[PDB]
Amino acid sequence: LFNFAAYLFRLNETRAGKTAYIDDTGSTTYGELEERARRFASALRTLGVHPEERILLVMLDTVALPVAFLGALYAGVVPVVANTLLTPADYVYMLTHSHARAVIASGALVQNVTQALESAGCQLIVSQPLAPLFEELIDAAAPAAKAAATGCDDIAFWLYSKPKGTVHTHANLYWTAELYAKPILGIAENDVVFSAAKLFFAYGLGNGLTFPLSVGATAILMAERPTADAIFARLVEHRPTVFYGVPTLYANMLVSPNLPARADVAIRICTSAGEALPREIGERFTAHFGCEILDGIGSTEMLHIFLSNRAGAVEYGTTGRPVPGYEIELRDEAGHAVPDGEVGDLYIKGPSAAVMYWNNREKSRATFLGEWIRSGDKYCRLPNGCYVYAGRSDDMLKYVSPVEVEMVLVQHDAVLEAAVVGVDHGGLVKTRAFVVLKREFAPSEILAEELKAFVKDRLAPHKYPRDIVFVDDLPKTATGKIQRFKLRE
Repeated sequence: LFNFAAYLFRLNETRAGKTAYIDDTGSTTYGELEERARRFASALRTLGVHPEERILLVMLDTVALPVAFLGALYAGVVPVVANTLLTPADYVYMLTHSHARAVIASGALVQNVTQALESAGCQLIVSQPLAPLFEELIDAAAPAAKAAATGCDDIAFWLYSKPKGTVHTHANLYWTAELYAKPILGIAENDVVFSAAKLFFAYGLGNGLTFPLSVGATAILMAERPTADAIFARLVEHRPTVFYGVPTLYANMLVSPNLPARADVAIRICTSAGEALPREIGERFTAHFGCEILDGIGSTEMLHIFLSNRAGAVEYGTTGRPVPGYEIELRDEAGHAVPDGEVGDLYIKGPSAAVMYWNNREKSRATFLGEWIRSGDKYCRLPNGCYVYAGRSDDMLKYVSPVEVEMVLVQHDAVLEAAVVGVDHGGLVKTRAFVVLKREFAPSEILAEELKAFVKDRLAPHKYPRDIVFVDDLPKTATGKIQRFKLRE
């Protein structure tokens, strides 16, 4: 009745010859994407992996990953798409928790994944971007004749949110393309899209797979780490019309001596998620490039963006409005309504909500509240209806939004990026700002004092940071999120 891979294959039957993917080694057409995926569905059956059993993907951003993911979906096998920058012990946990029957690993990750497997019938398959080779297994297979007999509400894949196995359906993919990508982003057949966010991050999964494939667009994939220069290369070479980033990437792009000219690129719309986008970055980016960045929030639990700025109605500094098809509510600790201007807990209702966390009743019952998901984010609503992010519940200072303070700090000309956390020095919690300075500025007690004064002049007295620590970089997840817990510890 419904299989997301089979659905895409049918959608794109008329454009078999159009390039679907460009990556570091070449181009792959829609025809080839379907062929190689359906052959991989056969290879899985031949390897003994049944429908509903999980495979673990530890794969770089190459056409192999969408082949593996879509080939698994067509087989009814449940791919679990993993972060590629984790430790062997991290992978041990994912292998054991997922009960993965096979793990497909990029050549560069083979050592970590092999080590993980040795601490334990999971089979290793190796993708080149002695174990069986992914490409060889697919070559040896015939394309599977029919998709598994799945429906809209059948479990299709997991992403990790110990990490929590976040369980998604076939329909959840479809809803993200239908509610967010088409209406908000305006993604179209003739687009060429490029996500700096990797396919293992929910954000990147939609950006570089769900969305372009849903409309017959072309997607650019990149295996290497997303530095400003690596990003610039694909922006210029393949002239994508859509680029998807995160605030730390935009910040560092803007200060690069290598920043491409307006005429060197073709971007018509950009997105940003993960952390909130500072007003000045959006303004300066649009001044230089001519296109807007749409700041949006999504989550692994909601599979993509559910609250976003809209093209032509950008309110830089806010997360915009609910994406139509999604409802959001703010509640206080007691579950009562939140007056505008106050910070409350975000709850989300929409049709892309995950089913559960796998093998975890306590966290599932605390998060998946029937029609509503408890997000873990803190939000405020303005007079004009726009939502403003206060930070994660865990990062709140005590009553103070770390984000409100960070957004003020980065307005100072010396500051490239900032994180604001509460640090307990026995046994008093003090507000501390960690500041990355622009290259033209040197760290000093004078400058630290100037920055404190800068914030004190702009916010209520209980908000300004008590210490400023100058750092070369902030600690960040692979995904570009700031690890404020590290700064606290």
